[PDB]
Amino acid sequence: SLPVPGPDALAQSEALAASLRAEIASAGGWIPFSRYMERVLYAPGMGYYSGGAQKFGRRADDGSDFVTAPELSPLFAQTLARPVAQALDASGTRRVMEFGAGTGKLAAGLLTALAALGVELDEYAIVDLSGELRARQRETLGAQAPGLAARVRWLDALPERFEGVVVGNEVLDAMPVRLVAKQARGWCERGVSIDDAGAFVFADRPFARAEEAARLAGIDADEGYVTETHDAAVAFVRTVCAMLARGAAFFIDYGFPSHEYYHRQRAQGTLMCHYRHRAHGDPFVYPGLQDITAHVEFSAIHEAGVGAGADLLGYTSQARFLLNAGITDVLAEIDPSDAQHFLPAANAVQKLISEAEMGELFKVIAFSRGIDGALDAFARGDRSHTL
Ligand SMILES: Nc1ncnc2c1ncn2[C@@H]1O[C@H](CSCC[C@H](N)C(=O)O)[C@@H](O)[C@H]1O
Repeated sequence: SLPVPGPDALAQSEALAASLRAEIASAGGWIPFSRYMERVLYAPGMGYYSGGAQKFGRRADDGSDFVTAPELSPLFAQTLARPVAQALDASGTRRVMEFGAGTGKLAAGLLTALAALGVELDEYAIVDLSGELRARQRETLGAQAPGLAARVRWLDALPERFEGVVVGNEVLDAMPVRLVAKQARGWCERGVSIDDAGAFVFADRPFARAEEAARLAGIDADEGYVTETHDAAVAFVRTVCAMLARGAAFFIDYGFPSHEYYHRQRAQGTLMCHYRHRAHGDPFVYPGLQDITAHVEFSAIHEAGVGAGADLLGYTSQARFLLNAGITDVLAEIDPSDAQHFLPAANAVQKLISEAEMGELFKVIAFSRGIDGALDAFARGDRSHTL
């Protein structure tokens, strides 16, 4: 069912795989799933995300693996600019920092939409783990925001403090997770080993310490339940919120609060892989050539940000956030008689806000420091009390 990679791509994946087999052997034959993801997704040079921009796009026939809101439509960035601007104003700051900037479309769109709102930034900082997307980002910015691109900086390291607005779209979902599985007796960790034939397989091990099972005790799990823990995303949000001195941080991503994430019925968890616009469950397929994600558990994200000293600014579905922020007014700026522009825009809005598409599954959580009031983008249907 999955497309076969070309022979040159298979050679890269094979080299990654062979090194990882050797690593698992040297480790004693078992590694946590988080280390497996760390390698296949983020190995320097060889990881899926240590690579260029082809993976981002709209359709299989452009060579991409998955679509994201910035790739889908400029109306996403144009809408997001409204709460970003309000947060800059409320906090008295003048910089934006984006993590995981992809092709640069979100940055170019935010810059041009912020300018149209009368907001000039001192800096738009792009934070990626390595530098392989810098050339495509520069190209996008030159093509789509030519008179504003000069304000962009690609950081090699985070500042100790930051005053401004942080953005990350589909960044939290991409972070390594550990897998846990319910036994007859308590819970264990599901990791990765290598079978007799040299294939990657799941394999279970006990936890080293009892705190580890006790944090899962509240899950109403039957034997066989398997789900994900999200320490990496928690650590990242703490880093962001400890760095933030004044301003806000917005994370847009698919997921749920804890009571929904770890619901009795969600017994297979949320782990999914994306390859050439096919979603499937096998993270051992073509290592380095496909993504592996889990949904975001927003209660733990909330606790992470607030625990590092930030305030919760809001939490709601992407539909409510974008509607509150003015996406319907953004669409109304386009003349309905201009069919070439209007129909694709209306279609993308539908995808961004419909519960059958992105609108309910995707959520937006925000943190702040030095913001006393509420953002308009959270003024209706905020779900903070459910976290
Ligand atoms: N700790 C971290 N800091 C910066 N980027 C990270 C990160 N962890 C993961 N990422 C990056 O986040 C990206 C997720 S893919 C989504 C890309 C883009 N925001 C879009 O919507 O189109 C990847 O490029 C991955 O390398």
